[PDB]
Amino acid sequence: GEIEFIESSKDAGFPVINTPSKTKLEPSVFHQVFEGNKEPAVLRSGDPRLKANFEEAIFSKYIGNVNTHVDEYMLEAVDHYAGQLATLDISTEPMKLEDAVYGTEGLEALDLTTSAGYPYVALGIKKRDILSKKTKDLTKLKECMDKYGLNLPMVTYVKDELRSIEKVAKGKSRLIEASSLNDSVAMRQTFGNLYKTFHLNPGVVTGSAVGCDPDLFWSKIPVMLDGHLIAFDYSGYDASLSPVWFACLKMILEKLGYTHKETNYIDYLCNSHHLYRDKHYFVRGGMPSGCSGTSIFNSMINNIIIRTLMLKVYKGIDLDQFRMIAYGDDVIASYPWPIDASLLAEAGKGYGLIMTPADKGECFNEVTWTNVTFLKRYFRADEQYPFLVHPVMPMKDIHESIRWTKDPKNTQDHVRSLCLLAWHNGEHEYEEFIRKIRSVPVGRCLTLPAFSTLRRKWLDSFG
RNA sequence: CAGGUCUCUCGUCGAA
RNA sequence: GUUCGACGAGAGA
Ligand SMILES: [Mg+2]
Repeated sequence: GEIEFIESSKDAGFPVINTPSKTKLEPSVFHQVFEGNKEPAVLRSGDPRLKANFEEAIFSKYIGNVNTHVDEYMLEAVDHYAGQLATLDISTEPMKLEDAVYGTEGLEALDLTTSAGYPYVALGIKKRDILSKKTKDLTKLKECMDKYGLNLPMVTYVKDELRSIEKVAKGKSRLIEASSLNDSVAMRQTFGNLYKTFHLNPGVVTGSAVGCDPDLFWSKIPVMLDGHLIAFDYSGYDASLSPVWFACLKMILEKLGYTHKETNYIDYLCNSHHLYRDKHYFVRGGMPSGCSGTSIFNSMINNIIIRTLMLKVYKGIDLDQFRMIAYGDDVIASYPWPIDASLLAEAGKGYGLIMTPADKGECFNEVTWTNVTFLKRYFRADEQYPFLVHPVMPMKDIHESIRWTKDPKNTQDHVRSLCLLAWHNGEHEYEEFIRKIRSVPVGRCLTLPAFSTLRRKWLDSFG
């Protein structure tokens, strides 16, 4: 991913965008009860906490592009993954407009809670001014799409979230790319059935975890990944993708039955157009996180990428024994014979990908069921029923969440949600967590689920 | 007044 | 207590 050109939005016939400068995150009543290393991400150039240039920091992810062609490794990779997806019977027929907007099995309706993007954001128009779930009206929508058309610039916002102290100082905040309502709809029309099929089939045939429920899915993963484990991290995956990977995606979509008309949509992903504050800029390469389908297309590409690197590095290898599950850039995999991830990373580098040891380790170590994570969660066999596996989110990450709030009105819901994450750590850890919550006046006012209840509900989930 | 795509889950409500 | 629907929150990518 690379920024090709920047101009003033005025020059390009676009208004300056009002972009929020202040966090919603405030310290909670629990801020001093627990330890934590994270604060709200820098959102503006005049943050007291900066030790670096902010705008320089947030755009540094566009590391550049490699200019290479779709080589023989990619081709075989695409053919192999296309071979799996053919079993699923993905329809390339457009999704009915009502389903695409207001939801159908395997595909939830648009989010009317979120901004409608350009041009609406500068017209003072909201998604709910245009759509309504109670009524399912398409009238007003078709009119806005005919009026403003397709391929609108995406609007860049800084993501309001917790980040480590280090990333605060270095101004390393994350960016999101708001997709225009029109383009979201158009995307969902064209690729909705693929979206649905993926959401209905998390596992090793889609090669995707999108649509999984970790409480249930974790027990299935070791059965599907029965070989020697493969795992590693990427740095700035999305922004690091060079156009050649998008060429790969277009090719696999074609093998699924898609027409050049439809794979043309990917061109507007790869070669994208953005508004940030008062600037209009064009990016070549990079998945613009926030466009419709970012999760699924990122996962599909991840599936191409890993196969490619395997075939490049181990010439001769049999992919039919290979298994992988991606969520965007997050990946867990297995092969019956050992694989040196550090070599895959070196091949990665040549393709413009930055691959590091899993979970920010500093050497590419053996990946074990003991130390492998996925969706920030460890794997732990139940002591009683060893075929059931606990998704174990680190108490320290749970601690980071509880120390902040965007609205103390939500304290009950917030803490209860964390309890459903925490209990998988064990009765002892849970109770300690419950105690510290009760060690403070607001804590003693909350209704908190008992361990035994959580365990019972979970066990019941498998019946 | 402004802050994406999505998945899962919890909670409140409410219809047969 | 199921299934379904609308709202809010949390987490993950
Ligand atoms: Mg990972």
